[PDB]
Amino acid sequence: QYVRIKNWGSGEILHDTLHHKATSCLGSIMNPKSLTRGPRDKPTPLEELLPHAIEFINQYYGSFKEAKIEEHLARLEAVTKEIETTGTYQLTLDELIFATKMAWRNAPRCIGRIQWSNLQVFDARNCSTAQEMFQHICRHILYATNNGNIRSAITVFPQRSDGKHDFRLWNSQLIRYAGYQMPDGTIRGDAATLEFTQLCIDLGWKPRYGRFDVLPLVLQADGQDPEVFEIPPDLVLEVTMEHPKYEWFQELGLKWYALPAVANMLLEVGGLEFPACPFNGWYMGTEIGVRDFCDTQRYNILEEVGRRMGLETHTLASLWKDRAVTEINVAVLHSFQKQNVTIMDHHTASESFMKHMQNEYRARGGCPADWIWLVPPVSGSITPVFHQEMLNYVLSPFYYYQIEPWKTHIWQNE
Amino acid sequence: QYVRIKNWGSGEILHDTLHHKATSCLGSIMNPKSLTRGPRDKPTPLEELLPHAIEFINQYYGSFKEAKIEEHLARLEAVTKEIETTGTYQLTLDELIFATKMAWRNAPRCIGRIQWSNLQVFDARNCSTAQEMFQHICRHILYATNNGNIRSAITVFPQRSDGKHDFRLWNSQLIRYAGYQMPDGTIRGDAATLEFTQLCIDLGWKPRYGRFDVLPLVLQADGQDPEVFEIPPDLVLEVTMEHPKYEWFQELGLKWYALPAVANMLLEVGGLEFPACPFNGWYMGTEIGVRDFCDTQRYNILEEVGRRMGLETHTLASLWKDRAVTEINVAVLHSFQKQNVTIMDHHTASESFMKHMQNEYRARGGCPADWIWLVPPVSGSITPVFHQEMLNYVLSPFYYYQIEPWKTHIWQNE
Ligand code: HEM
Ligand code: HEM
Ligand SMILES: CN(C)CCCOc1cc(=O)sc2ccccc12
Ligand SMILES: CN(C)CCCOc1cc(=O)sc2ccccc12
Ligand SMILES: C[C@H](O)[C@H](O)C1=Nc2c(nc(N)[nH]c2=O)NC1
Ligand SMILES: C[C@H](O)[C@H](O)C1=Nc2c(nc(N)[nH]c2=O)NC1
Repeated sequence: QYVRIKNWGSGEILHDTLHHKATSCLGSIMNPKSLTRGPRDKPTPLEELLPHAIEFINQYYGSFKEAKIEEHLARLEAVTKEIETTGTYQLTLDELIFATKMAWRNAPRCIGRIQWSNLQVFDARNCSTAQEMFQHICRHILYATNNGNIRSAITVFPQRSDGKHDFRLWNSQLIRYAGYQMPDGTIRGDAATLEFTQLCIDLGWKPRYGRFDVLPLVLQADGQDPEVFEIPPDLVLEVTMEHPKYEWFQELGLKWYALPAVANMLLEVGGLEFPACPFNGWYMGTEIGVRDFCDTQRYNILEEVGRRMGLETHTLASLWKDRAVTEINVAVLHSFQKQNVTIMDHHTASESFMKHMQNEYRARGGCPADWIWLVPPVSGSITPVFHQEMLNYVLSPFYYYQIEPWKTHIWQNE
Repeated sequence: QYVRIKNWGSGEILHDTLHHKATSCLGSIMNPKSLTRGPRDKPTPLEELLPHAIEFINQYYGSFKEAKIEEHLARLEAVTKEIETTGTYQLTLDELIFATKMAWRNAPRCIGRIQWSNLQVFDARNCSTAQEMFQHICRHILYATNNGNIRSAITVFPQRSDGKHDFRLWNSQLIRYAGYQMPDGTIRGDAATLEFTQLCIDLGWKPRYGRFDVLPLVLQADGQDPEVFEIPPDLVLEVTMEHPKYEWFQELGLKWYALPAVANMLLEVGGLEFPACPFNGWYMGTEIGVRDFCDTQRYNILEEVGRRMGLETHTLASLWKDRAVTEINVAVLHSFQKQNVTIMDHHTASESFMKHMQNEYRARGGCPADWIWLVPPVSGSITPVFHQEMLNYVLSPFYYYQIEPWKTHIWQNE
């Protein structure tokens, strides 16, 4: 009865009663059950599956500028059969591509989507070993990175069966610095990854107690316990934070992984659901800039970039934070362009995302947009995606959230 | 079937089909019917009214740190009677206060609410003439302004009857510069008020064709045609825009009314609904700063504050707009503090709004917050009201939107 709500930054939580007295949405919540897809303990009710699959295959053969009628029907029967006999079914890799592409084309909270059109699909379906996974990942990371010239790709591990033979990597994202909470009340690297770093420690991985130490991809292949693997340094291409003016910057000791790749997130297509399918794209300055660097609950410089900025660090009204940040954002962006790593300032992004929509509507007359997310964390009213009214909605295929593996995991370790 | 959506800034509109294919919110829309209260042609179905009123009166006698049981019951019967006999009813002014206070306390999109506790109620109920209204307004404006030291207040005009004896002022807000769209494809003052300025012209008011000319409060008292009245200059206290450094600023020729007072907006309490009740509060820098000044669809300096800022006005990625704005915001704020007019930089606001909630939950365990609105148009992720999860909802009493009078108005002019 009491809709729980939490203030991220502070980690505070309160239960809302009063909403009951409503005259008769929870749009500002982060992980609504309305956007996930948890575990299972048995396959997928044919009645449910079968009609979905028909839908998909139908969507698929829809694309073509020229129709493959026969193949369409044919494929249709082909599947039903396949399904009726076994229940489950496999998509022709070609399908899986169009899947991932659309599932992205149908991401509600991603300004990126303007080039959903071209992504790299890594058919790791045949995968079968934890260590087999790992390798498959590095192939990705390495392909993705491309020595700074980032290329976005996704590697589809094997789908779901009984839901007890799940394939899952327990990581927020491919590369992400640890976050040891040091003795002296301090806290290193990244507090965000605070609970998880503990995990990797609890499963081996030795605490280099740094503050810019990359975390171990912890994977599980069929439903058995997960295993720790250290990402091969050679693969993690970073960028150092230096200002095109404030020389005192480098002294900050700031750098950041040049590759944003989400690990934990379920892909769902034709009634089929894949519990592991890391995908990457390149950064937008502000996440690095204002989010991990500035956000109070993350790295959190600002105050310092403020003091050494000379600014009125103690007269809030001064707009010093407004000053500081803007410089920090120019640094990050700067560094990147310099050390030759791909990136994109928000403005240019928003300008393009809009172009996407005009295309998307004139195209299929829709575009699942989540304003609360598609708006640059700073400079909102200046980026066009603010004066844009948008309604969002889950479609298909679609990338979903998932429950923290460690929460719902039958530890086969007996 | 086609949810229409418009991009403000550009004035573009598109109909969303695709949402139908939804797996099964419109939170980013501006004026949902879910937040209004249009016309009527007959009173209010006793069955509807009577139970509401009971609710209210009950809420009322609830407040007290010490209960007025007898008076409570008494008042209750008193009303029912009053209602059963006539249907309608009047709230003891004292009630109307607690009304307005709560109706505010229950504003979903206002960071202000942290001091809902003290507002000024102007009982203009007895009003009866257009000209009678006018005077009543100036009393407000004048009280509100207070020679810069702004004080927030509201003046409750007479309630609703048959819904054909509506009391309404056709104004976005008390003071607001005109917006003539000059011959030479130009556009002066404020394009926002473009359709309305035409109106006042169509009803008399002479076009001083300026670009900082205050508009005429156009009012209607009982349901008859509306009449034009020029706000007495002496009452409109403005502020000139000057930078605490960029001397070349004053050359911009920028100033802005120091008093934000919303005209058109219905107050609803105990089943009773008042179609006219202007209320004011003091500015938050960013609306003036980034919204009316910078917003592409408004005044729109930025580019110039950019060029004369020296900045890379042509290399979007430069973050020049990010630079420009921040200065503009310091100016506005600056001027104000200088010319001694009340104002408040967003940061300090957000810091307080949060304090409100912690209070509001610990108080009545709720707080109708609309994240999409309660977030400063610039510097979002830096203000705490971003990492705050919030669900919003219409309660009571409550200030509602209303249909543009000129749309639904039986022009008694025969
Ligand atoms: C054109 C390159 C891309 C850019 C610049 C980009 C940018 C972004 C940004 C800025 C966010 C929100 C950041 C956050 O708050 O975590 C986001 C979210 C997201 N993007 Fe992208 N993206 C790109 C490509 C892609 C691709 C190719 C996919 C799918 C294979 C994708 C899927 C997603 C998803 C699912 C989210 C939501 C993540 C979450 O809920 O945590 N993006 N993207
Ligand atoms: C502490 C002084 C106040 C401050 C600083 C303040 C500030 C604000 C701000 C920044 C907004 C959003 C601006 C926009 O986008 O138009 C807003 C909206 C609003 N405020 Fe306040 N406010 C104050 C007092 C009040 C009071 C006393 C009332 C009720 C008598 C009130 C009622 C509203 C309403 C109804 C809205 C929504 C307006 C709309 O939907 O256009 N505010 N306020
Ligand atoms: C997922 N999030 C909770 C954490 C990583 C930040 O995510 C991203 C930040 C960017 O700037 S670009 C991008 C592209 C594709 C996937 C993710 C991102
Ligand atoms: C209503 N809006 C469409 C137009 C006026 C802007 O509204 C306000 C801007 C501020 O900074 S403060 C404030 C206080 C009380 C009412 C309104 C405001
Ligand atoms: C609590 C609040 O909903 C949350 O902090 C939000 N996070 C994000 C957001 N938008 C983006 N793009 N990324 C976020 O992390 N909007 C709101
Ligand atoms: C289109 C978009 O919903 C609209 O421009 C928004 N306006 C506003 C907003 N928030 C505030 N405070 N004021 C606005 O005018 N959020 C979103």
